[PDB]
Amino acid sequence: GARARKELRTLEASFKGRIGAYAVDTATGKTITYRSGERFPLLSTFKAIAAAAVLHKARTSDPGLLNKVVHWTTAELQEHSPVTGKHVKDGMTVARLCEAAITRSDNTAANMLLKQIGGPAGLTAYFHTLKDPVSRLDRWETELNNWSPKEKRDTTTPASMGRDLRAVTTGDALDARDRERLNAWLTANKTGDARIRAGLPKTWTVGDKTGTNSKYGAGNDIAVVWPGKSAAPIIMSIYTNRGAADAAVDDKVIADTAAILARALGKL
Repeated sequence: GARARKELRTLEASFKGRIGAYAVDTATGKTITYRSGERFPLLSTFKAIAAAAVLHKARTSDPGLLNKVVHWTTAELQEHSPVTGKHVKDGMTVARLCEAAITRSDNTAANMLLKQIGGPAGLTAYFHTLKDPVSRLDRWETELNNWSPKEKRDTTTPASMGRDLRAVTTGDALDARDRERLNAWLTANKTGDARIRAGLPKTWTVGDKTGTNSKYGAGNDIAVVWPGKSAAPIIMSIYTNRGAADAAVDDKVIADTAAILARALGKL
């Protein structure tokens, strides 16, 4: 990964920010890493793992959970609730709340998912079941998004989240039926067109989950990627921020990082 680290160092210099990147080939186990153990905010990337935790719970201890209807009041609605904002009167099933939390990053939906697994503490416990003792969710939406360089709450590392996403999308953390359902939500995501998907060939299958916060231009994207009609998947986990509180989120840097990672793993 020596060439990739130089390319990422140069890319990092070009936007005067910080890039944390992890990629793994699921067939060879080879990894590409750059600041992969540094601390970044989860932001909405946790919603992918919250859906996994819900699927795991429904499969192993709570039959019928995915069909359970959940309601919220209008006062419980969070910023960016494009789906749940339309279903205050009738509610939604837990399965549909998974779809909304992943594909539209719906914040009320994500809080509803946390209510099914013991809250932020319960998601942190699920991280532990994935052998991830690093990632920790401390707050609900939307306070969890409030990150600055010294903040330790609601953080992960590129490698920690990369290993977690690998486990649930390609490994044995989930039942094959639940793995397929999670991947179908990730590949239907509507919020990542300018990040990992933009950096990789359009014919590839990309299932991704973004995270964004305006302060310090924090921008994340994690994905499972099938690099061809018939190819072993790779996992990418990209976290970025800027050096100034008022700087912009830089989607192009995330897309360029994805291309670097795919080339370094010999897939592009």
